[PDB]
Amino acid sequence: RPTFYRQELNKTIWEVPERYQNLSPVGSGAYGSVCAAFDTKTGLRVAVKKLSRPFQSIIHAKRTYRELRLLKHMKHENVIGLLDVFTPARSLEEFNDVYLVTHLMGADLNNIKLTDDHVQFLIYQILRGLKYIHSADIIHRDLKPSNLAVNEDCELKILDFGLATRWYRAPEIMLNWMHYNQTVDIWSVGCIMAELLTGRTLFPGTDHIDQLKLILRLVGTPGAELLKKISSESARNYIQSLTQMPKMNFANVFIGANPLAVDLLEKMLVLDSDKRITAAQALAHAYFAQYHDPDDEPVADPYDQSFESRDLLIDEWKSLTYDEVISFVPPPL
Ligand SMILES: Clc1cc(-c2ccncc2)c(-c2ccc3ccccc3c2)nn1
Ligand SMILES: Fc1ccc(-c2n[nH]cc2-c2ccncc2)cc1
Ligand SMILES: [Zn+2]
Repeated sequence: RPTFYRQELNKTIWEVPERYQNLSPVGSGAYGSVCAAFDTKTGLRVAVKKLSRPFQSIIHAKRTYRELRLLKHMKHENVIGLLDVFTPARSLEEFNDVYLVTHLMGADLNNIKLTDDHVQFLIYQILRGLKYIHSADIIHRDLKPSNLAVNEDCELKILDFGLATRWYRAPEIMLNWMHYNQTVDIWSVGCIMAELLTGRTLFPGTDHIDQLKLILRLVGTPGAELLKKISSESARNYIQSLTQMPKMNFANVFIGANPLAVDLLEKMLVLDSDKRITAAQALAHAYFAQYHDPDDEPVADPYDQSFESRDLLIDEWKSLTYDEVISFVPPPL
């Protein structure tokens, strides 16, 4: 076992191995807290996340397990992965804190306007990561700029997969459709790409209602083919009761942008999710001709999510998480 040292940073106790030095607070979301640090063993800059109250309830315990399982499975250059995972606890009985470690990323996409060349590379990387994620039957569901880490080199990694946000959400979701597919993520990517090209949020709704109205203004109210797939009687009334609007001409709305970028946007921002382009198909779009390499856009190993339907005690989830910490084997340097 390694030697741990303790310190207090921002009213948070940090107890980690000696190998990680010079902890410095980066930010504190609700998920947990993060510090940048230096890993003496590898000479690398890393980010260490300390989970907040990981076993405070069934919800939290299952969430802690879900995140650890998912992070241990993601091995892709465009998806945040695990360099290490540890606990100061020496037994299950004492186990109450979880620490996750990954490569330190200097910024996010919100912190940029961009050349068409930079938009191509950044969206390319997002899709390449999504292809991998989607291949494992995982859906991100909350893609947005702040979930995309980027370094000075413009290398990008997707954070918080399968774990206003409303601005990047697919319409089927705030219609409360409970059978949405993986292309909910493609809608988000389309919102992101548009914003990188124009420098403006595409659909800055103030609430769920307004958000839908901004969306239909651009892509038009639903056609009869899409109307037939809506079961909710409520949803139909609301939708059919709206002032029917036509799909706008994207070449006009995004006038000045690379026509190839416009073509892709049109394929991503389709109201009917069954017609949206997939990540794999998007990667082969002529817009990414300079980066697309079919032999270097890998898929993931099968991912076992059966635990999602289990109803267990906090201690059972806690125990399962303990097991995942112990069985962890770091990736080759
Ligand atoms: Cl908004 C945000 C940023 C980071 C982060 C910041 C800087 N560099 C890398 C990540 C992590 C974060 C920080 C540390 C992590 C460690 C292991 C697994 C995931 C992790 C996620 N979460 N959320
Ligand atoms: F106004 C809209 C906006 C989006 C949709 C939609 N797109 N893909 C799936 C749906 C959908 C929404 C609600 N119920 C079934 C299907 C349907 C109507
Ligand atoms: Zn480089």
